[PDB]
Amino acid sequence: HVSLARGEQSVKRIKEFDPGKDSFSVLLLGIDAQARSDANVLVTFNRKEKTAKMLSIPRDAYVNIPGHGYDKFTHAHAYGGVDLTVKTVEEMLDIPVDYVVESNFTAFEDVVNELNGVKVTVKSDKVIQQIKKDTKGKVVLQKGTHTLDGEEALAYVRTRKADSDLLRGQRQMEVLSAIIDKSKSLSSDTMGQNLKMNLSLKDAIGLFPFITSLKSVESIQLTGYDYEPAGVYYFKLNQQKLQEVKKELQNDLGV
Ligand SMILES: CC(=O)N[C@@H]1[C@H](O[C@H]2[C@H](O)[C@@H](NC(C)=O)[C@@H](OP(=O)(O)OP(=O)(O)OC/C=C(/C)CC/C=C(/C)CC/C=C(/C)CC/C=C(\C)CC/C=C(\C)CCC=C(C)C)O[C@@H]2CO)O[C@H](CO)[C@@H](O)[C@@H]1O
Ligand SMILES: [Cl-]
Ligand SMILES: [Mg+2]
Repeated sequence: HVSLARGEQSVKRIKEFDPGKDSFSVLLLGIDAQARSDANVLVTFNRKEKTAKMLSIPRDAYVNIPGHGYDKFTHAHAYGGVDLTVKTVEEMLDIPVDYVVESNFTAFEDVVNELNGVKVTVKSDKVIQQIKKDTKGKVVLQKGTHTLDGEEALAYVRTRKADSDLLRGQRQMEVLSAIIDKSKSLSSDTMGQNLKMNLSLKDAIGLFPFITSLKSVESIQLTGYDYEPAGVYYFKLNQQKLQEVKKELQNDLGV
């Protein structure tokens, strides 16, 4: 239960925040343990409409890191940890980031296994083959609809050599929505040191009924083009798509 430097609620919110009645956002960061945040997924929950929209932020996105200038998005966590990542997201999308969850491999695997695996419909032989290479044959997935365990799901959300980081972000949002779906079919705290978030376990349980009864789940994608001036790769964002995304998330959050 880490406390954000910003204080009580997001500085982007104009009115007082009511976590039980207001639409809210959650930033999910996956750490590859010096440790780096290679997974970056923002989920915005529209309370009134009972909808959630997932957005993967390309780790190479060319964005302003407050106090550091334009750089790769993932460098915000490297420079200033979770606090600076939250600030970078709020400036980039001009929306409040209400909650943040930081996870390493172990928390992810334990969560998946606690849910008795997550359902994924694997469809690409190239993805299957690259995961085999990634894991030196420890993880061998099958095409079709199957339940993956923690080790299999982790390799699935990590692979990328067969296909860009944007396809990896789509595999992350795919697995995230499968985790939510599998938590629906549950009965009714050893993850410490592996899962850090800015709210208590109690407050998290309070949101579970709402999160597990959404009418729709959608994925959003920030489009762009490669920007490689001097041997450093950035992903410049399409400013029209960025604005459309900002408007959609602002409207979803009531701002
Ligand atoms: C040069 C160098 O320094 N080294 C070299 C080489 O390095 C390679 C990598 O090998 C190479 N890797 C690969 C695979 O291809 C690639 O690097 P990479 O892309 O950085 O990936 P990597 O670090 O492996 O794994 C990490 C990738 C990730 C994507 C992060 C995953 C972490 C997670 C935690 C899972 C996230 C999953 C999600 C679905 C997202 C959202 C959910 C969560 C975040 C968590 C929990 C959520 C909960 C509980 C529920 C709450 C729900 C609500 C609140 C609503 O490239 C490198 C460079 O060429 O390594 C060799 C030895 O191995 C060395 O000899 C070499 O010198
Ligand atoms: Cl696939
Ligand atoms: Mg990494």
